[PDB]
Amino acid sequence: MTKQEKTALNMARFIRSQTLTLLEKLNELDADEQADICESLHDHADELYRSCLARF
Amino acid sequence: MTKQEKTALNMARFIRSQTLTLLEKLNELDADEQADICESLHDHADELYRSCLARF
Repeated sequence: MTKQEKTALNMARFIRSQTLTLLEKLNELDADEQADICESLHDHADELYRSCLARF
Repeated sequence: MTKQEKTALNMARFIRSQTLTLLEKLNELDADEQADICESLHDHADELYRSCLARF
């Protein structure tokens, strides 16, 4: 991979981790609708990360 | 807002910014399918941030 692709892959992995950290924060606050949105977000983040891994 | 809600709101805003930064990285690499996924991701991130703002 190039250095620019490595950066992009690391960023997608970071976002994917961050959305799981926020999901647990929103579960601690019992913010139901926001946690449902956030779970979908983390799944969408994982889909991007895996797409980057396959391409790069 | 409580301090825990402020943290959660700041995290949602951070993710929303991060997905726009990655979108521009993926456009620079001409990674078409990944940028399309990432655009949708940033829209989904904005939807979570706005949902948090309205609740908190």
